[PDB]
Amino acid sequence: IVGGTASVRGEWPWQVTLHTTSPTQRHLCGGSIIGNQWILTAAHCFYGVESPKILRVYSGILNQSEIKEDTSFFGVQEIIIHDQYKMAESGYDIALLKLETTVGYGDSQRPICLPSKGDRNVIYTDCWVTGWGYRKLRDKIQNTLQKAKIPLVTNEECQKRYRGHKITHKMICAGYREGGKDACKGDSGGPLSCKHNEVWHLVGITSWGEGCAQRERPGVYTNVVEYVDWILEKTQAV
Ligand SMILES: COC(=O)Nc1ccc2c(c1)NC(=O)[C@H](C)CCC[C@H](N1CCC(c3c(F)ccc(Cl)c3F)=CC1=O)c1cc-2ccn1
Repeated sequence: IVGGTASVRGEWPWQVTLHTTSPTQRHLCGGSIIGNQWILTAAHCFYGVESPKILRVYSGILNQSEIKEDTSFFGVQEIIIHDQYKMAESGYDIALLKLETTVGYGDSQRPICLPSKGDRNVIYTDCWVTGWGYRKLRDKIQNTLQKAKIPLVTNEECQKRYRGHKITHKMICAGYREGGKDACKGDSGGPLSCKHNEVWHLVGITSWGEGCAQRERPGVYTNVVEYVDWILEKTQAV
């Protein structure tokens, strides 16, 4: 996260850190708890991931230093990537991780509500992007989970900012015209969480942008409300 500040423990209890153990263990991407065996994240996170066996999901983490060999984690049973996904810039950048065991909810780890299909017309004015990503173009994964408040940008304005791309209604953009605050490397797959009527909703999934926090280059997020039926199809299968 560029231009953010340290989060307080328990502030974003749906936020997870997804680690890979191959070739060595490291943070790969962010993700959000949406159900007791389900993590919602970005499809592009899994480029070259040949098996869910190399993955570890850590919940209730503020600092990456809380993670050692003896730290508990959730194994991944299945990686579900949207069938239309080709690359982040073309959309459908969404994936589900089915966990091997159930998450016990508490004050350190609990799910975030998905947006309502009836709330496609609501205007979110209190949106935040979180993660352990870079704070600048050439940096490293941060120890402390960072947060930054960012305004949503209309599809029309985001399209003007990305001349050679097609910004679809399955994408949602966020950023300041002057830049300064944005997601960066290591934040992808994490949430864009918006508070509406005292309830937090998972509005976006950190997906891509041209560089980080540049003037007139908003962050591009998977527009979660457009995938609510896809999520339910995969998580509520008979
Ligand atoms: C010590 O352990 C490490 O060092 N780990 C480490 C280090 C670096 C990386 C990664 C892990 N993970 C990856 O490689 C995976 C496979 C994801 C690949 C894409 C990812 N991006 C690109 C787009 C993006 C973005 C933006 F820039 C602006 C705005 C918005 Cl909305 C965005 F979504 C954010 C972002 O996280 C990214 C992560 C890394 C390296 C390069 N890119």
